[PDB]
Amino acid sequence: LVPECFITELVERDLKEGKYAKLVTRFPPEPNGYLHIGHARSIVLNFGLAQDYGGECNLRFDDTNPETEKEEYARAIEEDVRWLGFRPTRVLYASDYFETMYQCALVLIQEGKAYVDDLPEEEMSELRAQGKPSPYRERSVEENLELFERMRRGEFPTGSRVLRAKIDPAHPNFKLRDPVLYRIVHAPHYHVGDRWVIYPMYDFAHPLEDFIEGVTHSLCTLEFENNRTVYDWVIENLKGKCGLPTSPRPHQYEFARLDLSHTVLSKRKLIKLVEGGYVSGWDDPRLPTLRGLRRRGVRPEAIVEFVRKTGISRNEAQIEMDLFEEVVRDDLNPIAPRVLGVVDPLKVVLTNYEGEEWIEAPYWPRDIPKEGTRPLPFSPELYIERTDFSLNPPKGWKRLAPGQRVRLRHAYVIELEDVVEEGGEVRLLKARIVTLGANPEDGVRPKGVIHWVSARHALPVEFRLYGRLFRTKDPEEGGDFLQNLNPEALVVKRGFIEPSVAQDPEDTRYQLERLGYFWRDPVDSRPEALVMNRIVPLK
Ligand SMILES: [Cl-]
Ligand SMILES: [Cl-]
Ligand SMILES: [Cl-]
Ligand SMILES: [Cl-]
Repeated sequence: LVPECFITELVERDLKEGKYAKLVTRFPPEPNGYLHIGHARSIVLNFGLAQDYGGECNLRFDDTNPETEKEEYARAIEEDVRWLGFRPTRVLYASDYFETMYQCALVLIQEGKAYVDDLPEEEMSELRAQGKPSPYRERSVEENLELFERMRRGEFPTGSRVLRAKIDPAHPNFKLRDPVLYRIVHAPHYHVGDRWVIYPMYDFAHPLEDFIEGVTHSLCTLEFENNRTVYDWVIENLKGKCGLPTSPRPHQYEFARLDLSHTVLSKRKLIKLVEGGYVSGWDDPRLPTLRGLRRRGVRPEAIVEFVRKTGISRNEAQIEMDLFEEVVRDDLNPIAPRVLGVVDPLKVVLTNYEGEEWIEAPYWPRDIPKEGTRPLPFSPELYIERTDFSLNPPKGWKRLAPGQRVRLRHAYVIELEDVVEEGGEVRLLKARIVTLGANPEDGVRPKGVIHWVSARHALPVEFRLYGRLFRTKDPEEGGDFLQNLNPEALVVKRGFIEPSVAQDPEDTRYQLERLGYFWRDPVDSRPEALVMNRIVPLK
């Protein structure tokens, strides 16, 4: 479930040489937000690798920051992983490892390898900048334990003091100039309540949670390539202590962040969109949250395929939204039954037809190896798209117009008799059936086929037409990102659909001919007042 990549090569070489008995990976998101389509890459990579190689993968909540983290985000994270179809071997919480990380810390302090620092942020980084040592650096092992302990009791306030690793303040690598191991927050944790007041930094917690769980390959994105030298440091200096293995050890590997055109994934901006009412909420289908894509109608299978199709590499190349949209169409093609709806309704009267009939109509075209039919009703009163009639039609006009006849899909051929106007625009069409299952006798075929419904049987529907969220490929770095929003991101139209849809399961996903793929919005739709999101348009 992962194409051969630079990683798949390296896992095989390790397993085959018995460096690790099993592959163990993890997906380790912070529970402070909802997952987007980017996180899908890490999900499929890390979980697929497990099943691909009969290994294990931990769903771990890297919950080291009490300010922002909430249990509902961790509920949601698991809902979104399981929804893409992956079965965590284990669901863990880094926070449940805090006692071990703390004890590890004590060991670093004992061994003259950490120290407590009183200087505030600004001065601390201006000294790093100068490669100078904090004056507090060379404190006695004793002094450090005593103050760390006071830190733990909560005697000092938020920010006031940290523990740093003593590596080298003048070090060629800036990340190694005594990085902060522990900070102070007087704030409760959603998982571990009010127990903790010192909390570890990412660069300390991650390797340790890695190590504790016996992760073998730790896969993360290229942002953390610079964080490798500190990761190694934690493991090497703590291996064999506090119940930890002496061997084997986890090793980090970086792959390329996904970057999707006409979309943004930077949490900061996503927050602006939501709180700004640019978007309705986090599961709004305009969003590339996994929440919103589920609601939009995209099948998890489409997302996993997309991720597998784009592959895994160091190719920072931004992916084009065409591509994603095309994998969705592709995914829906063989399983979305085809029906008729109208989105811009224009009424047509037939003067030479009376009564009703019901036409047997196939859900599936010649290409699809699925048979299946439905009763489709016809009457003297219909709606068509306003967009499929014209008084002044262009050269290649394949649709209805004052001379030109047209094929109602799965039914008769019609021609314009009369146009009825009001307010300088077109209000109704009077037309004439010519042809059911047969060409026109006189041989002048209709140049094209249009969809329709009987005004006499059609159900009303609120269609939500979702476009791409931005008109520019690179809103993320383009500068004015809100001035690049697409005003057609959502177009709400009130239309009609053939009544057959009422006898379907509510998660049925349709293609409405000549419009795109659609399904009932799972939140709002009610059978007595249908609401239908467009999943993706046609090509
Ligand atoms: Cl090693
Ligand atoms: Cl009648
Ligand atoms: Cl066909
Ligand atoms: Cl037809």
